[PDB]
Amino acid sequence: QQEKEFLESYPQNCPPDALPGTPGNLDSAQEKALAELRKLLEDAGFIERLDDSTLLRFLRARKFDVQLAKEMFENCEKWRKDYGTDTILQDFHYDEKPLIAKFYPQYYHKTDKDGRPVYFEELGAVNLHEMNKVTSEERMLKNLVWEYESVVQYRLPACSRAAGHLVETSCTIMDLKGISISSAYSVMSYVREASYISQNYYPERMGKFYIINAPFGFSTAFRLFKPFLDPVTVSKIFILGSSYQKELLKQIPAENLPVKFGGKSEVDESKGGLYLSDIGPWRDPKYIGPEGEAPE
Ligand SMILES: O=C(NCc1ccc(N2CCCC2)cc1)c1ccc(F)cc1
Repeated sequence: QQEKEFLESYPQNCPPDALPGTPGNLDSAQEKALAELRKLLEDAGFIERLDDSTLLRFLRARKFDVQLAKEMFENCEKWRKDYGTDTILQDFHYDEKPLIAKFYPQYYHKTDKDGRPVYFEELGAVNLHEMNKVTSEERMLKNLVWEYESVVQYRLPACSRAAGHLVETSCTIMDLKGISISSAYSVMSYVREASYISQNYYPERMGKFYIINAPFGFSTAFRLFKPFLDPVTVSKIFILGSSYQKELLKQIPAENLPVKFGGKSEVDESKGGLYLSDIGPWRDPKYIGPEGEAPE
């Protein structure tokens, strides 16, 4: 069973100081929840994505409500049916990316100090007017599921191997330099769909969320509203302004942080520059496993 060979390719435990209910750090309750949830799903169909990390994430999202989680899994597998996201890496081909990378820079670059894939999103620079000249919202969404599936089947295992421990989550950094009320309305549609996909079909994959170059007001307002969000989803959220450099450098090494954000990592501009790169442990022989290297 080669599927089995794949979960032994990389470290299976989250670090011991990781949040509760994460692989390797389970109390008895959590263990029993997992065993008898896996039962319900295995009962009558469901033979893949029944691994511990997958299920413990769903549960961690529905606060351990085996019943509710059984459904998130069911709705997820139902969406995978329809969207065709198994085999999405085969079918979909985002050929327009070199044309439109500049009008919505999204790119993964290296790892954080805990091994997470770092995900840079310069939403502030967005230009949907130009972007729609060559592509659609539904394609943009497909691409995100492509980058997500690529995160799940390639980036995370190699990050696990390079970090010495399971890595389940990513470190997102959003540059709002250039954002406007105007831009915010034009991306509203897309961000709503992307979030729905993220939260309900990729539970617990957000490990850190940095907003940088946020307007001066916004950062202040969030510190007072903080009590509304869960205390856990506040340890991940960070909201910064003009001077973001070395607050980033506290969670990402200067060797892994791109130069434009203060670090010293750099990419060869002749081969498409930062916006078209995909450097990381998942492109490193030391850490690519029995799954092969990821597509492009
Ligand atoms: O980072 C993840 N979720 C958090 C997130 C979701 C959406 C967005 N935006 C989309 C448009 C605006 C910002 C930013 C972060 C994640 C989700 C699934 C994965 F497999 C890996 C990582």
